[PDB]
Amino acid sequence: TFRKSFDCYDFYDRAKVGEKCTQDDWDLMKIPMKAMELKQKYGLDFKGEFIPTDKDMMEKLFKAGFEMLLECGIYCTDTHRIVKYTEDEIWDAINNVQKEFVLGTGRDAVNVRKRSVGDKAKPIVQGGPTGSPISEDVFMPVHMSYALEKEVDTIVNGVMTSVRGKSPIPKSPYEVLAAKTETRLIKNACAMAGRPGMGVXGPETSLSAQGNISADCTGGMTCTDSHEVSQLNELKIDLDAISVIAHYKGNSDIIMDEQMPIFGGYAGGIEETTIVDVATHINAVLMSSASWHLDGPVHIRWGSTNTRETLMIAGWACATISEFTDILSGNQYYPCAGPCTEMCLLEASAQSITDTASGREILSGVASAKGVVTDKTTGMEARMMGEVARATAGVEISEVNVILDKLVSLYEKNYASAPAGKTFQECYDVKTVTPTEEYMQVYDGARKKLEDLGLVF
Amino acid sequence: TFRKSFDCYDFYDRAKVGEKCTQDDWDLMKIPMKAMELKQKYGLDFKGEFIPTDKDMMEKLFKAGFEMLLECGIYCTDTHRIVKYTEDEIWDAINNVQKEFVLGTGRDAVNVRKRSVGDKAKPIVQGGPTGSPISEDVFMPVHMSYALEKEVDTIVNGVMTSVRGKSPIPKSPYEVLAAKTETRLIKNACAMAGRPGMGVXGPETSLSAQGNISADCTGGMTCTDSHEVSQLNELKIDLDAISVIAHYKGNSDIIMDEQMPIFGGYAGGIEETTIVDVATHINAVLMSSASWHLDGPVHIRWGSTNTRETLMIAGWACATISEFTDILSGNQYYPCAGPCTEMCLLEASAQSITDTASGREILSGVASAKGVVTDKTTGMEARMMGEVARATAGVEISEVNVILDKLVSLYEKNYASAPAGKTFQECYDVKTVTPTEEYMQVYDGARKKLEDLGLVF
Amino acid sequence: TFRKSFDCYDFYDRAKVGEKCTQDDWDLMKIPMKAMELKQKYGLDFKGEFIPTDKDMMEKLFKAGFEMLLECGIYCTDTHRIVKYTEDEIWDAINNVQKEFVLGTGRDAVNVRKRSVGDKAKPIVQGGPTGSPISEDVFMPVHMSYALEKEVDTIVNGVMTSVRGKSPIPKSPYEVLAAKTETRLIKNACAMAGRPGMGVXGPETSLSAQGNISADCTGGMTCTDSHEVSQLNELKIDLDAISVIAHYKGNSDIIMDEQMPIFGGYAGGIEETTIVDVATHINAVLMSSASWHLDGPVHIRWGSTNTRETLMIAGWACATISEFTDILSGNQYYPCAGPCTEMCLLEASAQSITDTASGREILSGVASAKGVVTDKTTGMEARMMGEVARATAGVEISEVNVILDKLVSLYEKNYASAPAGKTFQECYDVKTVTPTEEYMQVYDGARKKLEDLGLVF
Amino acid sequence: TFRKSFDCYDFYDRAKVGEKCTQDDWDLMKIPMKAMELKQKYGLDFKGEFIPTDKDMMEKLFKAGFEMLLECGIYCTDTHRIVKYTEDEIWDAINNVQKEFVLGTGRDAVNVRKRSVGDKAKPIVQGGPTGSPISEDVFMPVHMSYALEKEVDTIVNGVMTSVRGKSPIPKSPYEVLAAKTETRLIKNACAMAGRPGMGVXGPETSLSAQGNISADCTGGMTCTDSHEVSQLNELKIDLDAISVIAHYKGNSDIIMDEQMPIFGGYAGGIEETTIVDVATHINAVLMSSASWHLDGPVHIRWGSTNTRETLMIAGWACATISEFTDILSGNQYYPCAGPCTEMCLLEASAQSITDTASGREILSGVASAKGVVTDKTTGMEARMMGEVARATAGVEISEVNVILDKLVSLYEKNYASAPAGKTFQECYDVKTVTPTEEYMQVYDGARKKLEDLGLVF
Repeated sequence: TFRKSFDCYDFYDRAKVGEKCTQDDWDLMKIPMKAMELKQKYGLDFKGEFIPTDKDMMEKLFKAGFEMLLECGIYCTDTHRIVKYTEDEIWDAINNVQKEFVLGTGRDAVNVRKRSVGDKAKPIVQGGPTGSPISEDVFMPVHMSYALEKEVDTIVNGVMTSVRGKSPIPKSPYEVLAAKTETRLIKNACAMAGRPGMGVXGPETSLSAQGNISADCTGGMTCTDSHEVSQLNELKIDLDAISVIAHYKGNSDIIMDEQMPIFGGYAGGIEETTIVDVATHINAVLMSSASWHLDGPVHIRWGSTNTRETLMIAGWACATISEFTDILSGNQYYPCAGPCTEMCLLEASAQSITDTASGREILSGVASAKGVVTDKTTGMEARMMGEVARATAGVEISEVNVILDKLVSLYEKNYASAPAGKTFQECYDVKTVTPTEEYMQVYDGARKKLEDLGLVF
Repeated sequence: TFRKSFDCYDFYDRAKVGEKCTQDDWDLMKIPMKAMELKQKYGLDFKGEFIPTDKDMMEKLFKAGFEMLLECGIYCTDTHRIVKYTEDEIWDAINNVQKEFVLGTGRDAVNVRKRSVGDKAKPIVQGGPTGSPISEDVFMPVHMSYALEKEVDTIVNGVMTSVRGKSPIPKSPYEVLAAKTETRLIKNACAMAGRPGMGVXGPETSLSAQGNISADCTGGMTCTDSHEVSQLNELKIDLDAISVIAHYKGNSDIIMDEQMPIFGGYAGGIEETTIVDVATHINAVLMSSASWHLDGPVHIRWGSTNTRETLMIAGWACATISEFTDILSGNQYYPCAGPCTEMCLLEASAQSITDTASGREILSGVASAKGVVTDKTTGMEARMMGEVARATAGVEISEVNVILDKLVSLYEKNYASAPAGKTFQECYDVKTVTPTEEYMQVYDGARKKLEDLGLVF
Repeated sequence: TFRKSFDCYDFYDRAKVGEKCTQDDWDLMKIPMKAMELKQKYGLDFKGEFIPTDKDMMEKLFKAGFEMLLECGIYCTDTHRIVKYTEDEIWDAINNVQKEFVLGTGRDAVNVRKRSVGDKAKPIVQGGPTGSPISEDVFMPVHMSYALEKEVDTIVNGVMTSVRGKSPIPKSPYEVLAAKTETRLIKNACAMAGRPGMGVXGPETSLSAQGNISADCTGGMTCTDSHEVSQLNELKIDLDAISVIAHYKGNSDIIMDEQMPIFGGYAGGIEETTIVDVATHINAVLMSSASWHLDGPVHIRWGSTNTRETLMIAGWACATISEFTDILSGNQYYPCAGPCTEMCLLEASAQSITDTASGREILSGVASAKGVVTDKTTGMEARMMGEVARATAGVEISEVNVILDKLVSLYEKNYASAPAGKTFQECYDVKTVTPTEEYMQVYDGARKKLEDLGLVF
Repeated sequence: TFRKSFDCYDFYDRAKVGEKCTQDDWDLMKIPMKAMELKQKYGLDFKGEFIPTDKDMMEKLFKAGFEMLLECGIYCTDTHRIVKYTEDEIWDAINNVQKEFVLGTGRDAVNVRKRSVGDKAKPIVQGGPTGSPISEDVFMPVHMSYALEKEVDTIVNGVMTSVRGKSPIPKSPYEVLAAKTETRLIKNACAMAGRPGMGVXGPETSLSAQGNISADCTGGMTCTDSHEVSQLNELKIDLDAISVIAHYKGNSDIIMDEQMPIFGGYAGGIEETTIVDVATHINAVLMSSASWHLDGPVHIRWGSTNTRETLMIAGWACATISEFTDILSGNQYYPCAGPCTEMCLLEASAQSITDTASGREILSGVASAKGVVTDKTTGMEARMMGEVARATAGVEISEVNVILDKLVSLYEKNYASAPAGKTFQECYDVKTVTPTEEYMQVYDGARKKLEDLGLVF
């Protein structure tokens, strides 16, 4: 049996005396070799499906992911050493995951419970800038655009480009100020939308351990909000994250561990990246004591989470995790196109269909324009994400796979020419925080195309 | 109909003017006569089963238990009088029991909901010294050994052998100090294990009404913890308990009423003691306004809760209570053997199998070495209790009865020679609060034997 | 030096092994002998003064009181043993008393700070039934009559004659219910008077340790209220009080220790009883860890606190305690006459003059009709107590002594024929909680007599 | 006038673009040159006095300290640049300092208000290990030894040598665990001593910014506790401190800025080091937004705060700060000798006399054995610190200077041979947390010598 249930403290201990290894040995050899080995040994073949319907193949994928984590371990970037788990330690973690939890408070609180593949229940809609840069002068209005949408259940924080007119440079007092201020302003925005108790997910503006740790404060982040800790790529972590985890645990905070496996990255192709994805979903409840895990497979070239390959990775990973474990999870949205464009809405829709049908409990979006363009995220994208989730819930998986193939085909040949879209200030009337007629028309056009494909709103 | 829903105040009123009766008339005549009468009148025969599969027999057991309570009433030790209920008052209590509740707070909170016989859902694991005496200098470390186990959901408090180097003598200021300190230290231990919000069950160190009433305090016991009130043997109570109940109710505290029927005691044998057990489960929601009831059938000679007879009593009582009522319940663990011994683990395992399959919502253990030897309780026993519960959940009852017969046979001939075991300090590295390799090996050996019997972990 | 600062735990320890002694040996020998000895050794002679102006005599009184406590110790009624203090332990207590504190919360909170003899500052007016029996159906209205008076700062709780129509018998669940309910109802009354945050003093209805300990609860007593612990007569205590003290300390509650020395009692006459009074003021901060001490010298025959002798005892004790220590204190009011009578108002006035001029920080009244007649206490008596305190503040002590001699002479010959007065229901319009014109006229008459004596309102 | 009131954010801004300078240029040239220049320009000469009685000389010292800060600025170790203030910015800070504040909560809270030189009021006694290393297994008992002393008002935290048996290595998860655990355990200790609401000062175990920032937590440090930020030597700071300050401000925490100028250090001698001391008291309310400032002049060779030179530095700095500003301050205790030795008590006594008479509002001690020997700190040293403060309060300054000269002469020739003393476990009965008779005898001996010098307890 195991000595003790594994935690961040054991990780630190092992990271100091583990097997020495260069990062190149890890990225260019250990990880790709094992993923390649497991794919062939288990004969993994997704056969073009977005959501699996072959339980035998799913079970092999689960075993592959488990074995990947067990045999490789986790690389610590600060110590350049590898942390290894034992089989019994991994099972202790999987066998004792958080079953459910509540986000938010008061009338605005919501229950997060497990969803199965093709579940009739709708997933939780976590809407917001999704970590995208937002100008200080419109920080509240932008977030209000999500709180004002009944489709949205919780908020995923945007990043403050400045606080008191200064950049929140990591390890500067401005980073601490931004960490506390970010959620204080967002909850104020939610209150103005008549939903003071909405839960949030962050902290996003802070990047250092000290910055993230300062986020819990009166009026700001509290235990009923999702606290983010980020895993690196692939099966890798830094010590800052380990200390942040200790802090979240010590405050009884709901913990959201996230990992964004890269298709075409160190692991390799579709099946290989999915093996890694399953492994990181498991690592979330082991290393990070996560309450839930946020996925986000991204295309090495396009940098989007809704390409045919990344949707397949997410669909298989979640369906498998949902089938063999009780791990609560979600997926994050990175469309190529910007706001107020049909492509952006269709891209997010394809992912919402995939995430909903595959069994995700939480949908966290939408970081339009790949989340790197200031102010290019609005509540309209989250509204579509939510409506599509409602439409997808309960639909037969065979039908979903057909719809996805047709939908993805509508935009997968335009990644290089994805429309830049508009900023919040351009497609919304900032003063009243309402979308322009132009955006409403674009929304209708996209919705119509989805209906023609078979979706019933 | 009834005049008003029955409560502790009505009990006091009736206890002052009820039928006068000596305790011997109650213990040596009224109770044994009625149990004997009801067993024969309803033709109760468990036929060697640990968990019943005959609903007709179960219904007769329920009727017998109901009639036992209705015809006998409850003996008040302080007034030497009998309190009688009416049929309508008993039904009002049974028809309005607490459906579910939450224990603990923050990320560490857990939901307690009803479980049926053979339920696929796992019961709540309440781990701790289980009222056993613990040395002051290791009070926190010992409890930490349970909080560090992911298998454990809530903590059941141990007893402080001293506070500030003095015995917590009943009705002395030290008892009050211990009552408040006990949970304050335990929650501090839980915080050190990264689970600040774990719920607890107590107060254990205090024995008087004034001591128990002082336990609710800042940093200590709160409404999200289970508050203990103890019934006496059999169908008996003291006025101190009645005042404690009034206090718990007045603070909106979750109330845990407990009763430990004695096999071979005043009621008689197996079926007779089970009739009493059903009667006390019902009395819990009537006299104590209980949120849930904790059982604990004990062998008059061995003083253990896992003998063949006591397991049968618990299994039948719970299966029956689960079938005909919505009363939430749990069972407490008293193995003969001490920590770091295979017998202790096997004894607790047999009870975990019985409790899980019979429908218990909460498992409260483990008071190793019969809970009377200082420091002889560790988190390892709770880990086994939890793993076995997971393995038992969902298993066919016919298979469970077969496994139990084989398992109990492995130790039921060694009660008189049960190994004393070791103290926490002997089988754990106190500084890091981790089990020794010796204990881990013992654990593996016991687990292996359970697997050979058919359990799948 | 001392081993450790003395507390209730040390008291318990010593009470179990102290010198064995019968209560008669204590009451009829040890106490009277020492008081007699110290009076003569220090040549104490108050020469008819109510408030001392001779600092030399005051210093001797302080030394006498200190020596009384040091040489006699405290008799424990439950163990029939004597607890002895060392000189260094007593000084450690006196040298570290609470300097000030806040009662109540929000806008209604008040600061309690030290007052000197003849201080210009007005003492805190704690008004209420002062432990007198109040009918359940008018419990809130009666207390509202005090909260509605701007003269009143905090409330001193009355006793519920019944709760849910039943007597709060000690050690019954009704006592617990009354302990919590008492303050919950009183604070509700204060809220109806537009002062939700008024602090209170109790618990009064409960008599047992378990009853008093149950009083701290949501909506009821909290740390910003004065928590009562009662010393016995004379230099005596029971173990119940010791456990209650441990509870108050463990909850960070403001503690009010009280003692009511009896003139003509076991100690003897005026100077003798004052020596005991000084000794019990000191014992309050030693044995009870008191935040403040409530006095209440009472006449062995008349049972009142405003006789010439009892006023002199209180005046000298407080002036002396104020001069040589920083101990915060108050005095309680027990007039012979009942409500709506001129005598009652004049009796309370004489005590308010004495308490204010002698340096009391808190005035706790008024228990009209000696506090033993149901519903015979109203806010009008507290209004007079407050107005008189304002008028007395800052007045030259020589003038105060003259006024007191004249005032006490107006009623000291009518103790045996003191008017019974009226109940709240008779001298107030219960529906609007306002005094009758009859009472207002009586009040005016009494006020006029006080003005003729020299008081300026 | 100034652009805006100066804060940590402005500091960061200026530290990035300030004048480049090596640390040697700062320590070996800029600082010593300016201190030397100002000493001569203002003709500072303390003439052997511990506490000044020459207001003209004090005013020149204040001007010197102000000019030192204005002309030199503050060196930032991370950017190797100098931050400069304007005269108007410094005055804005001095003219708007915190007037008073409350530490702790409930009955145990205490008010911190300004004290003048020779003030009759006693300073606040902050007792504890004073940052000294304490073994994990006695962490609570050791702190309880201070809470049990009525002389102690608040607690100054010790350092955990281990948490869960592991060293709290900076930037490891163990540091975060220790930061939260430290105060949680200490407040638990205070609760066991019957003072749950005692305020504390920390966090001490954590050294990194992330570690210190994690200290605010439920059950741990809160806004009513003093939050420590440390200045470097001399007129120097690191960016970690700047971020910690932003965090404390963002949580509305009471901030305690500390600086320990070194006699014989970079500034030079007595007057030179005092000029720096005044400058850092001022910098506290400017750079750190301090609520109060903790001083601690230390001897470059002896490493103690109670040498003749360091006592003079503290006395003059505080008397001057008290005379010309409303800045609240305290001093920290580092005796050469260890616990249970007469020298340790006499050393701490000399500092308590100096601090009390010079006007300090808070006394923070005692870090016996120079605070570097595990477990060598006990509540007995804090008791002496408190008793001596009481004895010193109100004494004529001329008399104090005479007493100090005689007292310091009793040990200043034995620094090299200062007795090592004993650990808590050796001079206390750990189980009951009470001093041994041996320690009590040592205490009496030291007290007797102080009385012979003129102190009246």
